[PDB]
Amino acid sequence: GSPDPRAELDSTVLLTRSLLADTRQLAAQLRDKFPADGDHNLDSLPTLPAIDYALGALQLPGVLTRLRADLLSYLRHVQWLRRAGGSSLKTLEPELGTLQARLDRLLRRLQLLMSRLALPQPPPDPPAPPLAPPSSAAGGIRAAHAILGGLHLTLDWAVRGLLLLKTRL
Repeated sequence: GSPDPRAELDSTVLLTRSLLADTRQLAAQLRDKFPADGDHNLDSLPTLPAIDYALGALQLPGVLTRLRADLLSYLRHVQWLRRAGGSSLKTLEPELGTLQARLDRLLRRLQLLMSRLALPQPPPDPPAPPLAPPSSAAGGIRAAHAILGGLHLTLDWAVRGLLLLKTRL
């Protein structure tokens, strides 16, 4: 019947938290295997979404639309990573592929949430060209740290924004 937005948000936030946990674990696996010099630029990829720290600005339709766009970008980068990452990354390949599948599940839940709540369809941003292969095996590892680190932050700030937004419904 008629949807309860608080329940729809709850189930969407819960699923987001699970993906956040998966991402946090995989980033830790990678860091444990490549401690290197500590940390590298999360800006090591200019093609990834920027992190939106501005809470209280956007409303629910806008927050959801931008999250959908961000997640689709992360899915593109994860798919790219699994293909051209190199031998160094294939020890993470099962977890990466499961992360990609759960990323798709969250995208579908967001699409369902927007349909159930009658929120106008997000305008499709034109398609970015294919991601070029990393210039080196090290470059692929740096890309993996940036992709997983950025996804974690995106999901963390989405949970925060959706919970503070639900507080007012």
